[PDB]
Amino acid sequence: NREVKFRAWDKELNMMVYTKEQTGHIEYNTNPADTINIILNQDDYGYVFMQYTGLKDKNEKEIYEGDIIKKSNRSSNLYEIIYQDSIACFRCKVIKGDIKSFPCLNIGTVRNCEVIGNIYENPELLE
Amino acid sequence: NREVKFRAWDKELNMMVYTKEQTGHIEYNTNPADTINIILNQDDYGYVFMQYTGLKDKNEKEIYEGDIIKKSNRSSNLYEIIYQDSIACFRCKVIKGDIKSFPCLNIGTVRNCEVIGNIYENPELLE
Repeated sequence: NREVKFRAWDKELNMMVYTKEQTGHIEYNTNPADTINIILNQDDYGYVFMQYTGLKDKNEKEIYEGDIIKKSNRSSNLYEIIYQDSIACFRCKVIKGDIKSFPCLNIGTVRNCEVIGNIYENPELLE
Repeated sequence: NREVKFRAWDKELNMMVYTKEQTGHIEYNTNPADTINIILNQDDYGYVFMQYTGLKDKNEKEIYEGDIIKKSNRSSNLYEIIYQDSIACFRCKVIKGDIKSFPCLNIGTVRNCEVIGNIYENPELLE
């Protein structure tokens, strides 16, 4: 009942795919679960997969892995959404600059954040 | 580079699928990302999808959503692995009985846990 879904950055065409941005035809002779796994783990197809976190920002925008958010604070910081296996969580990684926050990523702490770009479509936000 | 993968409980055949337990043929006229999303969200196919957490138990067994673990403690408790959207995390939900733990789900806290069953293949562990 939780939404499980992904967006993809196509490294060949420099394009983010959510639904039908791109066309295709997939064919596999395996079950649904094995199919998802095969696709997710085909690195040479040139798609980078990013998972929807299950949280929405200040504006109802769905927050994905690889998103860059700001705390609608008047503050100078930028954060990157990362999944960290070792804490089995999505969390914020500081991109800029004062490295002091950012608490747990949760429904409370994102109530005043905004998605501003992501690490693929917005290199101007990087480093 | 983090492993993203799923297992599925087939509600029609009462069987857990990881790789080739089940056969099939999938066909879609869309891109990889849209394909994964379609499959994940087809409830009427009768697969319940469960995500790999990114953590392994005391024995190197990979921990999934829906797993039932014990703390290799001599303790009486059982926990269920759940994903909670609102904290964008996998966490333990107490199944039995003394409701007092269980800290964050992380590489430290599972170093002494063991996967014992899951909420589908092990109804004897439930409630």
